[PDB]
Amino acid sequence: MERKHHFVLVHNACHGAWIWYKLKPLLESAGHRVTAVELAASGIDPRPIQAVETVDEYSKPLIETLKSLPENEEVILVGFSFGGINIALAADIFPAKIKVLVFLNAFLPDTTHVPSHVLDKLMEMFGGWGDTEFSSHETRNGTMSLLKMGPKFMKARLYQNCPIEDYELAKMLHRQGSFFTEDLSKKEKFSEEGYGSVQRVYVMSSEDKIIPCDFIRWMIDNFNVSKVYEIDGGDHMVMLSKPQKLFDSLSAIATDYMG
Amino acid sequence: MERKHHFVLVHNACHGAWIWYKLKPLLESAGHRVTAVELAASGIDPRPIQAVETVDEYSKPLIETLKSLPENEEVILVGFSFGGINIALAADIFPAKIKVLVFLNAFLPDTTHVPSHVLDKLMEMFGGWGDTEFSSHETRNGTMSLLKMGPKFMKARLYQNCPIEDYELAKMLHRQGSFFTEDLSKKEKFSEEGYGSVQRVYVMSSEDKIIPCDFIRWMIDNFNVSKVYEIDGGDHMVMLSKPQKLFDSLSAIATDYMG
Ligand SMILES: N#C[C@H](O)c1ccccc1
Ligand SMILES: N#C[C@H](O)c1ccccc1
Ligand SMILES: O=Cc1ccccc1
Repeated sequence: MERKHHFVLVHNACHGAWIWYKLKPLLESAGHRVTAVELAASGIDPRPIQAVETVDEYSKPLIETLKSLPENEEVILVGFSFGGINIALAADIFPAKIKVLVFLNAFLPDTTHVPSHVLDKLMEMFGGWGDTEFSSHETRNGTMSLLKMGPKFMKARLYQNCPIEDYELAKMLHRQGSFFTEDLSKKEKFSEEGYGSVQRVYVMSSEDKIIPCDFIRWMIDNFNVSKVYEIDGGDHMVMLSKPQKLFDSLSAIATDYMG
Repeated sequence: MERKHHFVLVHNACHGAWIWYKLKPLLESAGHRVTAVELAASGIDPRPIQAVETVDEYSKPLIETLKSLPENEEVILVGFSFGGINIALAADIFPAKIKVLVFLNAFLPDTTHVPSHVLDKLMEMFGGWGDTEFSSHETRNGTMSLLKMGPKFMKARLYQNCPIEDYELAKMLHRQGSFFTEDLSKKEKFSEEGYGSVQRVYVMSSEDKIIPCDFIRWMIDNFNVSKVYEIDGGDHMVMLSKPQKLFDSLSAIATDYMG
């Protein structure tokens, strides 16, 4: 038969590995292996976000997973939202362990501006945070900006096409997090030899109210991808609102990287 | 249109508030109110179980939920598995805040033997722990026994009638826990004037492979209930395998304590 892949799934800020609970079994039933990474201070990780002061600390469970893969094994690496930044850091360290990067309703950084550039661009134009709570934590690495989503903001901007059950689950599991924008703006730019040499594709939702089309076309313009895929009717949490259609996009990506 | 009630939902050891993610919108969409408590060192709670040495510290978030209710409000308090022990401790403190106790596939303690008695009896009787990992932690006041479920034991004994998604979700969220057996052996008997005075019913799953049919009959013989309800086809995690039939049971119980 056709050969399968190992997908490594990377969640977004304020969430954890649990968001993949629908997608993981569809991928395994089709014969693939799946590793749902849990980032620092996310999900049931024992650290509060105040103890994770840098984006390198945040990403470390991703680096470790790639480090421990046996030699010559390559993965399909999927990053969701802020997970786009994580997957790019990983790519600049272990480029040869990644078959293709999958930017899913994700931030897509480039190899020319500071790594915060696409975050900073969006933050300027963003619109309405609603009942979200902002705060600060002072560290030996400077001031960290934290946020915790409000439930009305979740309902209107992230979960608007999701079953009520998934909305209620997200309320019981989401945590205070950070986009690490200060730390990212001080970081060495992503390299051309690393991150820049890896294959990459972009999967977008049509009804994402966080990352508008508008903005995606701009990120892709600054930094091209091989291919773009579209999930009709998906909200931002597309693995919860349309998991079957996300499965179909990921199979088709798998089939293009058989070689 | 009848009186609606307020349901306080209390999860089992090694799990969290998340388990109620299907049941909560069923109850709310029929007019009821629902608070799903998260216990110490459970779900996304920032503490490890090592730091919660006693079943009073473990139960504190439940106790704070009842204390914050307005004057004269009463709840239907639902306690799943080890949550049966939690709801008993609460009923000994605030008997007048509880319309009825609902022991759902739960440990039902009595007012004659020490509070650890139904737990010690099950532990002598159960032969299918599987890949579950047991350990000790030494506190300033004695040994604290701990456990962490293994995935094969989860699938065989707790989740065997659940959709594969819900078993994947549990594997991403379950944590090391404790039954506090040593602490409960040292604790004073539950009282007649408090816990004993409160109305109680038992709701049981017809295919529970962890709390078997016979053990239930034994527990109810040490300590009578007003009424027993059965859910046909339920596994132990019946709010995940048969949420609509668990909804039907809890509406029937709300109809008997209408007022
Ligand atoms: N990264 C990421 C998430 O999609 C996210 C989390 C909180 C607020 C906006 C967006
Ligand atoms: N309490 C409780 C849970 O149902 C439970 C947790 C771990 C192992 C067996 C049973
Ligand atoms: O505004 C920045 C931003 C970053 C991540 C998710 C949503 C917004």
